[PDB]
Amino acid sequence: QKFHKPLATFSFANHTIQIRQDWRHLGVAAVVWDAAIVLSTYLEMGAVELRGRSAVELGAGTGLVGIVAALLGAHVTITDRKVALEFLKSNVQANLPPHIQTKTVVKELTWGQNLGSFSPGEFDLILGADIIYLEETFTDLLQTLEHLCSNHSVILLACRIRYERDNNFLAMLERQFTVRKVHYDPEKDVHIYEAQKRNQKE
Ligand SMILES: Nc1ncnc2c1ncn2[C@@H]1O[C@H](CSCC[C@H](N)C(=O)O)[C@@H](O)[C@H]1O
Repeated sequence: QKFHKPLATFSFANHTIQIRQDWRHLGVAAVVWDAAIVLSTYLEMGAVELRGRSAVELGAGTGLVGIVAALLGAHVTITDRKVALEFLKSNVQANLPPHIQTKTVVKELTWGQNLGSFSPGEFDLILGADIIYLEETFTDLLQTLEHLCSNHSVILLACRIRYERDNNFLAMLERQFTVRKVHYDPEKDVHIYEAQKRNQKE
């Protein structure tokens, strides 16, 4: 029902964020999911180092998490697939001051595709809010995390565990990475997992 609203408004990092929404004509990438609100709240509370830190957001959708992380001092590469790009670029540009904008990159990253255009030790922080849902690209997503996550890098995945497939991806993630519960929101039923490369000796 919140999805039907043409505009979703939030207060994060001493700023009013006005997200344009389009559930009807664009769908999933054009609405703010609860996991993006929960992850953005967690980033604000202080357990994560953000100031001057290199960050990438995967499947940003509207871009809330990436916007909040940028406003909190990170150098964020806010990404999604080609079809979501235009709408993502519009919410980012209209919600960031120009001094934050120069430290922000809005570009495409389709999971497991053109991974070579990204440096394996480029990002210290990897973000994803409610991006676990499409079984057909689970391998694509794991190959992206494995390509981007250096030994120092931390992954923060905010999830709504809906079906068996969700636990399956988390088991796939656990094979190569340490996966630890760092936050749980009962009313929104969202868990934030932190992931790190397990065998750092390679
Ligand atoms: N193969 C793929 N490559 C990149 N992004 C993908 C993808 N498959 C799905 N996504 C993206 O994953 C997102 C799930 S919607 C979640 C949007 C946002 N983080 C929020 O929580 O509000 C969508 O934006 C969708 O475009």
